[PDB]
Amino acid sequence: AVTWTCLNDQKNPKTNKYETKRLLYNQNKAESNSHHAPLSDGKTGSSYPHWFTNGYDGDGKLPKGRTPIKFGKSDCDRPPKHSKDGNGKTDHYLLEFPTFPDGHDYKFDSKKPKENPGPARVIYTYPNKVFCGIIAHTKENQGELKLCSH
Repeated sequence: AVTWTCLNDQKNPKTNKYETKRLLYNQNKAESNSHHAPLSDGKTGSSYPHWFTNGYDGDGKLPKGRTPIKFGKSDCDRPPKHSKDGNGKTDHYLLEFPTFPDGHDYKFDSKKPKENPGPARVIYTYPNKVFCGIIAHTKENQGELKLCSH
């Protein structure tokens, strides 16, 4: 359906240089992976799906240098009322699952061991899970998560 593509900088060990590769993700897989994982902030093996601060602190306000990934939604931009385990009575926090391009459902339940996650991640509310988009770290898997574009 939709093709969420991101541009992450990979430090190729062969060339010891940073290259900007195009990480194409299939929304169908993101909206699917997210429709497989349980809706609970840090309550699984790999912890995932973990609450996505989205720049927020866990209430609605943002720390020093407010940079909340703007998806273009009112609920995705809404204050993510993240509780203890982000699982109250009707918690509406923005979760961030590590979505894969292959379209597999990474073992997010596998605590130990637990292979390294992915750069591009799926973002979606709860329990609505109104798939907002995919975001990836323009610098490998750490740099500011730039909302991929389809």
